[PDB]
Amino acid sequence: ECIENYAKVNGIYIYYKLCKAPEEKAKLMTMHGAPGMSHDYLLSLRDMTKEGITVLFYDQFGCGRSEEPDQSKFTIDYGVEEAEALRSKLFGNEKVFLMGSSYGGALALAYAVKYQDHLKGLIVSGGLSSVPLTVKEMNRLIDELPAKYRDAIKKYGSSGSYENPEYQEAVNYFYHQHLLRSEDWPPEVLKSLEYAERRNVYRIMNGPNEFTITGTIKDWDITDKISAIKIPTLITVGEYDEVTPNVARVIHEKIAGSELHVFRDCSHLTMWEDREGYNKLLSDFILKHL
Repeated sequence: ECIENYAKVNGIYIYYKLCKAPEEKAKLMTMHGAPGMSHDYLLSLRDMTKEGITVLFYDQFGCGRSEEPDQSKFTIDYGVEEAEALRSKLFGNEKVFLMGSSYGGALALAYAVKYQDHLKGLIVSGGLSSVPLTVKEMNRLIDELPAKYRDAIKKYGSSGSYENPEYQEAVNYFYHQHLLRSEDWPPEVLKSLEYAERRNVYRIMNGPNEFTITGTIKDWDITDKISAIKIPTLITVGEYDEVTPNVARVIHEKIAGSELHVFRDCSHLTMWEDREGYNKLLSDFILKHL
């Protein structure tokens, strides 16, 4: 069991779990992202503590166990200031590594652009620098789905009938194909998904589901700013990832010296489909840049 607490960061109380390693060779901060509205689905990275890598988990504002601030603060920029306040409060002036998953990756990209001086490295897994590009790419995935499921999405989706039984069925199929492929969904994942359908941030910022984005960040795009990131960067993405490897390619091209890895047979939550290989790829990256 790691250390858990409820600290006041940037105005509201945030929950965090710091899993220290016997020998702290490095510190790693993690940022979850939709559809997973909590750190729970990222606990599989706890294994790295055996490589001398301390891992910090926490629930961002309005998510998981953390309290919800005002709606006017449901922005990526706000999330950036929150992360910096937490990092400083726990590690002071120590430079740490930052890993981001899904929309947490987009958050990690925004953070790096303004605070890269506090990072020794950046890790983006299934992340993105543009929402419009992510939505465009996810629309292609829909058309690649078998007729039955594809027609359910387009039909009931065009009228906003998200409660439709066949619509819900297609969504489940889509996720089991681009979220967590050929694998038994672990409790950690079900927990993070449950938080999404319970809180408000998801619906407000994102929308009904992954391929149906209508929230306040549907226009978010810092592709013309990530080139300013000049630190060792690792980018991972799955072959069948809901956030296509074409989206990752864009990030890989704006960030000089970045490394791109496309995991075959895997999707979005690659840390559960290839737990050993994933953790081994990240730890090796971390240990090479102390």
